[PDB]
Amino acid sequence: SMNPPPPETSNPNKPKRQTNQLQYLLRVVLKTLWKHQFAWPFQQPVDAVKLNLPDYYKIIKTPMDMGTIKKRLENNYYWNAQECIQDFNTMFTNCYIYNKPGDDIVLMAEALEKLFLQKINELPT
Ligand SMILES: O=C(Nc1cc(-c2csc(=O)[nH]2)cc(S(=O)(=O)NC2CCCC2)c1)C1CC1
Repeated sequence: SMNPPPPETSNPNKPKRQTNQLQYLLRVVLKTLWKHQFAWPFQQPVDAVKLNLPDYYKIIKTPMDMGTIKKRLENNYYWNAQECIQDFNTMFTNCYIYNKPGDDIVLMAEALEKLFLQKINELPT
């Protein structure tokens, strides 16, 4: 397929954890970003067949999206907040990598990344 399987949202080999910061990442950070007007391209894995981006996964080797992040948070997949934050950063950087400066999709990611940074500036103790 043009599409690889989506990133795992569970892994029985990997230990689970719940922290105040991870709870906040789901309840506040993810769920607020999700409602932003520019969130829609990032709410699910890129479907290269649907979107006619046959080279997407030829270029992007560590795909990530907020649908996956949401499911990971719901499943207590992450060890800590930093691990989850890394997934958001991978999502943004993928967008900058696959596209180019000034593209509409990049303007969208830029705005979401700013809002994301505002929200993770302070996490609960
Ligand atoms: O996701 C959707 N559409 C969609 C997503 C992308 C995209 C997500 S991550 C990335 O790098 N690109 C891109 C497109 S596009 O080819 O049609 N370009 C558009 C997107 C915004 C500005 C130009 C579409 C719908 C939710 C499933």
